Amino acid sequence: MLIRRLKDARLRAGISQEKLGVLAGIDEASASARMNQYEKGKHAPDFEMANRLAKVLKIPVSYLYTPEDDLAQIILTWNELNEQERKRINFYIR
Amino acid sequence: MLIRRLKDARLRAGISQEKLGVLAGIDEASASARMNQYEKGKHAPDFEMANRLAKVLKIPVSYLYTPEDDLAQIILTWNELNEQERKRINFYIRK
DNA sequence: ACACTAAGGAAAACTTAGTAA
DNA sequence: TTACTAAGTTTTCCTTAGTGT
Repeated sequence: MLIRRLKDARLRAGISQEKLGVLAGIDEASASARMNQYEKGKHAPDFEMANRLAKVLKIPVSYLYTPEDDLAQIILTWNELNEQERKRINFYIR
Repeated sequence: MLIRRLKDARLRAGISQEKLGVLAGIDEASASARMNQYEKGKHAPDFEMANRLAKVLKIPVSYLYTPEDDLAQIILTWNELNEQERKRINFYIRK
């Protein structure tokens, strides 16, 4: 998991490390420590946990695993598109 | 990491589990077991390893962590596009 | 409040060994 | 060959407890 992506999206959601952990299912007495290790690169959440985090952060989970800033923005933008716009991007390269 | 993405990409690259592991720097005696566990969901590789797999598999790594099939397809296509065509999509992905 | 950290106990991965398909 | 697993160690994470910012 990329810590730049966690941080950025968390800031954009405008919440603390701890409240992110709490909203994602981590006990209040571990949330702050755990989310900080995640965000400072000390440990990695498992994939289940990153899914909960992403839901909480309102992003597609794969955004947290995308090193390419351009592809990352495409994923981000694709997240707010409707099936109309999403399909028209589908055949857009086809 | 999503086991189906790993499997589908490994089969599209046309190599076996063991060979993929060896090309990712896993000792040849650990590779078969280790890649099999990854692809059956017994165990999950770390992101550093996932990056090495993607490189072998000639894919963007985040493909392996995309549950949405339509986003995953978008990722693969973007993958194959050259630098110039990336501008075109980028321009459209804006505002 | 919020961010951050070492240290231990707990959990999950890696290596080994070997069996089918 | 290629796919796959149980076991025990290694490695990593999760919890605690608490400092700094």
